[PDB]
Amino acid sequence: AASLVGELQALDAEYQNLANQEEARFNEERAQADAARQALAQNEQVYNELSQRAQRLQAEANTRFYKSQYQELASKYEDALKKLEAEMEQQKAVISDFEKIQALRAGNL
Repeated sequence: AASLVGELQALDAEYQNLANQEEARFNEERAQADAARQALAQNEQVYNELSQRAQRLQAEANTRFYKSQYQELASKYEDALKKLEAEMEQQKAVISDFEKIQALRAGNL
């Protein structure tokens, strides 16, 4: 009886602490998704600009005296655009994961 009462109060302390940690962790993940959204919007513009640049370099490389170097620079841009793309995919998964838990939470009530 007296033990049961202490058990209940302990379980309530556990409940409260768990709810607070779940909530703090959700807010932390929200802050990371918000940061991913901004970084991704900025990477998408860099990608577009750089992709166009790289495409022009490789195309026009023949009207250039420094042909070898224009072909080289275009190739280096392509490599870097592959990495940029990889980074954007990760940002997208961070955002996607957050939207998924956000939706699961909204369905709780």
